[PDB]
Amino acid sequence: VVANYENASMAADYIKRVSNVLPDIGIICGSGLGKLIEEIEERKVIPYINIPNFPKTTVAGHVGNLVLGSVGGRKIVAMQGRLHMYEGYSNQEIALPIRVMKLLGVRVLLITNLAGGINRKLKSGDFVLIKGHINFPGLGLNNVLVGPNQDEFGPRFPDLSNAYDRLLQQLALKIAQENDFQDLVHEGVYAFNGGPTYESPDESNMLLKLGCDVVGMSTVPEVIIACHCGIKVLAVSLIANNSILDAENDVSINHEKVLAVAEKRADLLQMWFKEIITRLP
Amino acid sequence: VVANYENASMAADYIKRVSNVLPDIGIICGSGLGKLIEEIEERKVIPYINIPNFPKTTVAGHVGNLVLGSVGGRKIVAMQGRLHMYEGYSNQEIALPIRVMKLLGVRVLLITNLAGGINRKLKSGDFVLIKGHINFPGLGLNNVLVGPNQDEFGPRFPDLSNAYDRLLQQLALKIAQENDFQDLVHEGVYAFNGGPTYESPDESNMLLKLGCDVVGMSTVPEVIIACHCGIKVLAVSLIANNSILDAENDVSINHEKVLAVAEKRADLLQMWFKEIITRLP
Amino acid sequence: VVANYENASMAADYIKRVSNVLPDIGIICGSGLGKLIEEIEERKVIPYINIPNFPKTTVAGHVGNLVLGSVGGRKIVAMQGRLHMYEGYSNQEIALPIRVMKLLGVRVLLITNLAGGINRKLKSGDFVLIKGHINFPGLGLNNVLVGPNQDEFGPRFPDLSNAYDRLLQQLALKIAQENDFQDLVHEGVYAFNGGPTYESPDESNMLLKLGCDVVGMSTVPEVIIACHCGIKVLAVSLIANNSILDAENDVSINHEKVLAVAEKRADLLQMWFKEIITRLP
Ligand SMILES: Clc1ccc(C2=CSC3=NCCN23)cc1
Ligand SMILES: Clc1ccc(C2=CSC3=NCCN23)cc1
Ligand SMILES: Clc1ccc(C2=CSC3=NCCN23)cc1
Repeated sequence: VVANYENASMAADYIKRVSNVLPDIGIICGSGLGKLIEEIEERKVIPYINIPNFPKTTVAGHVGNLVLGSVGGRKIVAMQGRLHMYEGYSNQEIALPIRVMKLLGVRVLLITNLAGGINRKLKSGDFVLIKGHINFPGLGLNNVLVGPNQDEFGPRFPDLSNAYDRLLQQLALKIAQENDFQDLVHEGVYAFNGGPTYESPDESNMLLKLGCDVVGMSTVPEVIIACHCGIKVLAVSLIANNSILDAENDVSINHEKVLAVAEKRADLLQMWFKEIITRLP
Repeated sequence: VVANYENASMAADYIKRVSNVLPDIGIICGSGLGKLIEEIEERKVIPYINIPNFPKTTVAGHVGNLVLGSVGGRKIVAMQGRLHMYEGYSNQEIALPIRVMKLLGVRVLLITNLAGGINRKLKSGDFVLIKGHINFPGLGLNNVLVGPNQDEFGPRFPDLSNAYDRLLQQLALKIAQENDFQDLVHEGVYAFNGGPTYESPDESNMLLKLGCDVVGMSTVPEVIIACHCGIKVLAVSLIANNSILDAENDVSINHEKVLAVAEKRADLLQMWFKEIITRLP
Repeated sequence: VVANYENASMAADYIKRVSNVLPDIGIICGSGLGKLIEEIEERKVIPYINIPNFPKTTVAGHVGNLVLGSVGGRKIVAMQGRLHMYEGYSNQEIALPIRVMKLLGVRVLLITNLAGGINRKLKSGDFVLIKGHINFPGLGLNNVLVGPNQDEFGPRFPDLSNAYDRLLQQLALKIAQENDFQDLVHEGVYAFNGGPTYESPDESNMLLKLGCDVVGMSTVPEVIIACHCGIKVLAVSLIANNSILDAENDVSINHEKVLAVAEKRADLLQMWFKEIITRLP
């Protein structure tokens, strides 16, 4: 199924019939970072399998729901169960849920992910406000927009220079300062590694030479689809490890260590994003 | 349809029956840079849709013609309507028209494109004679030659060290000096960004570190297919903007600004390439 | 056909019925470097076309056999006729023979390849023990593991930091010292160029900046599939040329020069790997 105007419209019509919520804000949460979705007020849960034209996610399994409701007095829509390109999903499958958000009225998209640290200042448990990216799949002819352009949504050749909104970054930092955890918050450039193997030690050393601060396997495809159709983005990485220190010391990484860092920071991240939602313009 | 010897032969046979021209020179022109095609003498226009085994271009639409005729007393064939890989065309679709040129007798291919400047010496409106390239799709398993080798056309493992002919570069520069616009002409290395998003600010900074002078979304696939089958190439970029200055100043880019630069330089480029065609060995 | 547990099991069952060999060691040899396979004792030759679920290799042609038998008193299985991703084989086709090795009992995989030298210390005819890699296809969403994870074989997110076993590297070096050819043996980082074009002169200069020692078009996909399922790896490059010197001097390369270097070093490499097999733990 193509992520075109007709197919996105059919999905949006179903959601409006079931939900009664017109959301202004969309959220996509990283693994182990989804507690906020469970606290959405007056919520409505819509399994992806119920929605016309949503991608099929049964080969990978696990949860897959849209959740609509209220947080801090604002109307929101969340993806619970994220689609990643290393799983084999196509460009069209990644893009269709974001374009449905657009048709439902979303103007701001908030995103979190787990990432490896490249900048020497970064420690396990730190946060990075993403200010730009290096898209290795895009340079190499696997951009999420390869294919015919869907002109109803945006232009053939988008400019990404303002993909990461400056004022949203400033608001996130302001809340951290108000609550005395600004020492955990950095800004940086995110490198997209298609995955699913972690960056090798010598790949990490290369990324340090090229001016990357963090590296991960998500986020950039959704940012590009949002920017193409005029949705503002805030994206925050939680640092699982420093890959440069690990390379210099011959130390390993695994999904278990990543998820333990996620559990340590989950409650703070939930509170931070609730406050951002409450206050964003 | 595969870009093999039998399929290219059927297309070439049709063209020879309709056209009566055996061309020595092929041209592919960048967007807004096609005026020369409209001045071809004794011309014959052959829509792609009429030619056996030519790729289907109706999803993207717009013009798609082969034009044969004379320029400066030389016999030429032009592609009017270029195929780009960010549109979703396959390796085989890009390659078949160049291999048909080979079977028609083409020995030299002249190419223009619009590009972003990375080298700090480059200004909007400058020209760059391409002397080499950095092929990010090729390094990343999306080379135009991935697939079975078509042995009738060239070798399994081509060498690209002489893909950009030195004497053709010298002749282009000589004509610029004769007519007092050599101050606009540079030489440089072209980075292939698969696209269709413009290079991000942080991607531009990376390309500066890696020794690239210009960046764009075309040209390298056609150069590789031509080199594989023994066709000499001259490739010239028109600089739409300096992406490094734009990153340092927080300034944006769009297809409209690009096309305005193309209109400013269109007549000079037409005259330059007419003179190159007249004089090349 | 997917490289899953059921499909690999059917292939392994056929091989055990025909062969009577349970191998501990697997080998994959570079082009012109396969003499050792011809010296396997008490050997059994099984064409790929005879084995359930093995990939179809008739479009490319040439040899394609599994060979089982004894070398130096150890039980081995060799791939005679290597599958390369520049030929158009999919992720699943590359992976299935390595996963069949796993099910047959292989614990160690030995690999050779032909490569271009980037480090200035490297000369034609030198050997490089690979200690790490830079996987441009992997960074760019063409990793061999893109797709559903086959959980019976390994984890969703593998760590590659110990993909190249340290003790196997030490043993290879020890044998070279015992026989007075250690002056030919280096260690280094391997860059994977998807191919099939040789690295361009300006790509070679980029790889020098990024800390690569050698560049080639194979090996990394098989290393990743082996590491994912717990097989230890030794990988050795034979240097055909120095691509940096060739770029500075305007000198070319071709498959013929590569194969002449292979013929010069073939007998030494056969003797070296026979001794490694005899002595590895
Ligand atoms: Cl991350 C964060 C965000 C907000 C607070 C806070 C201090 S007072 C108060 N009334 C409701 C929220 N709130 C603390 C931490
Ligand atoms: Cl780009 C260019 C190329 C040629 C000329 C020129 C000066 S005299 C003359 N007779 C015909 C062409 N021609 C000027 C500019
Ligand atoms: Cl590459 C290599 C490997 C081994 C030797 C060697 C010296 S004595 C001896 N008995 C059998 C093998 N062998 C020489 C060269």
